[PDB]
Amino acid sequence: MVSVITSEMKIELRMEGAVNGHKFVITGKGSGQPFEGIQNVDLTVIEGGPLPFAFDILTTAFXNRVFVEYPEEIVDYFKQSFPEGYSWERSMSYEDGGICLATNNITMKKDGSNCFVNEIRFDGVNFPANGPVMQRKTVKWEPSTEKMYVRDGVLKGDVNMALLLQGGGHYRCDFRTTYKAKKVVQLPDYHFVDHSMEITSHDKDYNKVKLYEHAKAHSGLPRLA
Amino acid sequence: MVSVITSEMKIELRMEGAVNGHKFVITGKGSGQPFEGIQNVDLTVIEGGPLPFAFDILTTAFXNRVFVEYPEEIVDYFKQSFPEGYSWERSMSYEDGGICLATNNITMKKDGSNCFVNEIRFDGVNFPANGPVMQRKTVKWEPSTEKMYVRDGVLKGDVNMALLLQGGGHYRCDFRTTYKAKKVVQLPDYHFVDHSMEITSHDKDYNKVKLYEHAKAHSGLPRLA
Ligand code: NA
Ligand code: NA
Repeated sequence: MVSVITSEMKIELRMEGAVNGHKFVITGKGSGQPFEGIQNVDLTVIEGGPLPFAFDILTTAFXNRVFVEYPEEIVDYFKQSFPEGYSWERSMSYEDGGICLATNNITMKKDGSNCFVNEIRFDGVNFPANGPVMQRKTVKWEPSTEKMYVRDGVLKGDVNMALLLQGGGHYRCDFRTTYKAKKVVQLPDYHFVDHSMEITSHDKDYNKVKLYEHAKAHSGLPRLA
Repeated sequence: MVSVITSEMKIELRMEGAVNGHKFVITGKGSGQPFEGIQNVDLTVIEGGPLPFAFDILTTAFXNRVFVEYPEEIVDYFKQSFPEGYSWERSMSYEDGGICLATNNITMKKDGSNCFVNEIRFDGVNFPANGPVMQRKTVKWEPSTEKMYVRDGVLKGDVNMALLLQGGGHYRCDFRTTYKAKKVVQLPDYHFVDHSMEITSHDKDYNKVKLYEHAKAHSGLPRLA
């Protein structure tokens, strides 16, 4: 089918949400290279700053699976979905009972430009007052490998995530995402997407945050050594 | 420190367990190449055959993390632990509420030979009568990437697993393992172990099953494309 993805594409986003009842609004602008699976975004907290929780819990909601280097042999559910786009829904379950849900509706900017528009909602509850999220003791998310599999004509992606904590040790979170193209696209076989996402720059209270992600799809380890 | 691992090592195992109250005993003999991360095992059900449940649920308990190609830059918790050895404990939680727990105590054969002895216990409950486990509708486990991280001076490994089902679709299971060396060893930083395990031969009722696994450790996707 016909793809409208180009090598250099812009990003605009707006996230509205609440974590333990604390409301916030964050906007962002960036750019990426969909075929190389790399992207950058500059974020600004416009309401609710200074955030009382670890900024790291929000970052995977900001940096869209269109920014993944998919090899020719693996069906690319994401790049096929444009210009109409796709949406995603995710649950992020932390080992201490804290839980976040997020959604993103990803479409093209109405002016016809090479720009993805992201409408994000983010909500979190049951974070303990003395946990690493509320005490802001996280350093970064480790790299990860998301497992992609078709279910009910849509694509699911599950990933074991871990936040490295200040002073050592990790804080685990299980992600379950459901991706839904806005038109019929070819469905992929079971596959993997390796990710490496990091905050590359931030101000003291995380009102200004710069994010970078590199992601690449694969079919796992071949049986022969 | 001093490693006693050699390029060709033998395997002997005995699993005793129960799934939905059905008791069974299975023994196995095999061989592997620890540095190449590949191994084979020939299994025989000696009690409880024909098994009424999918043989696939047992296979990751049989095909020992010593059979992983660890690069020099990543600390190998497993190879350091010998000759004393190590044990593991695992929970395997299926999306339909079925759950299995397994343990393996891994030591060297008492005759001084280059042979790993595995004492395995396996227990499963709450599998629905019409699910793919009790109806034996599984095809294989997909390849996977296990996430390794230190916790309380021991090593944990978590992995999103999926059984491909007869007729298509996947049946998800979350593994949580805790590995415990029988002596002080150097602890690794956060890392990954890709696995690809498959039944290469079996008889009609799975009383005789041949298993092969290839596993290789890594540190995830580098940030630069
Ligand atoms: Na070989
Ligand atoms: Na680059």
